[PDB]
Amino acid sequence: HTVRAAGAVLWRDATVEVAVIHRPRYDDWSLPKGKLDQGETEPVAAAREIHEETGHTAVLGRRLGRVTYPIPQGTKRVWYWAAKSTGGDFSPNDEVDKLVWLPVDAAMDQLQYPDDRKVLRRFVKRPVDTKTVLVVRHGTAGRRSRYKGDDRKRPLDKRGRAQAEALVAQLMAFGATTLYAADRVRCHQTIEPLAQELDQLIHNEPLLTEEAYAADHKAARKRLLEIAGRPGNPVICTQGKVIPGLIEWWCERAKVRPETTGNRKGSTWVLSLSDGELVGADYLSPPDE
Ligand SMILES: [Mg+2]
Ligand SMILES: [Mg+2]
Ligand SMILES: [Mg+2]
Repeated sequence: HTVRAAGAVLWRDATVEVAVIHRPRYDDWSLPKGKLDQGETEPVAAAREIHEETGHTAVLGRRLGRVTYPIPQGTKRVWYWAAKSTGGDFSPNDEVDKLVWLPVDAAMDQLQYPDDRKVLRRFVKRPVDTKTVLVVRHGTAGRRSRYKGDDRKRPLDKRGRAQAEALVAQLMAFGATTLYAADRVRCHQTIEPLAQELDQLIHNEPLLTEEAYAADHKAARKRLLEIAGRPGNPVICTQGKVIPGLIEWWCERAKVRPETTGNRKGSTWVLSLSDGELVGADYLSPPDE
């Protein structure tokens, strides 16, 4: 059995300070992390565990790596994110009796686990006050047909509609604010549950279908950057053949290493930007994988 968990470096502005917590169970000082509840994805687990353990609300940004260790049940895998506090206040709780805010150097000395210190070294290495473009592959939508036109009207199937529902919370954990979808029904349907949650329109993007991408790949790159440049954190739902071409191109020009890679239906690429430069590309599994 692998137990899945998520954690964060919770930070706020002064130049940045980060939260270290004390737990009486081990008398230790560590970074907030906890286990995924039923039906949760790692990003939601992180944000919930942060608010439970520290009393702060926060929006996740860049991913900061993974920690794996044995436990009596088997293995625990923990993924960490940088998380900006959006407010709140600590008070002693069941799991955590104290919390200190520390500049990074001091936090480095406070943290007793080498693995947390590694995570914190990832954190300081790149900017953390980032905006976030969220590139999503549309959910499962059955079989491809014989008819020309790339099944423009083909809808999500039952699993795909569920992936769409599951994505709402996951994408909300990155402070998603505006919505974009390639001119295919399945792409829109994948983010319509989020649109409902945010009560917002989805902007249609004919330049980001597979057809348009192959016919004019430069138009798509140029449009991806326009969207990214707009204020807010855009969600862009597109197709399998478009995603690798765009992400790989952007990672190579920015010199960004993706720690994981994939391209499954319902998966998300979290693209973190600082001053309009890509500083991160984080591949997340479909919510039901
Ligand atoms: Mg906890
Ligand atoms: Mg915990
Ligand atoms: Mg917990």
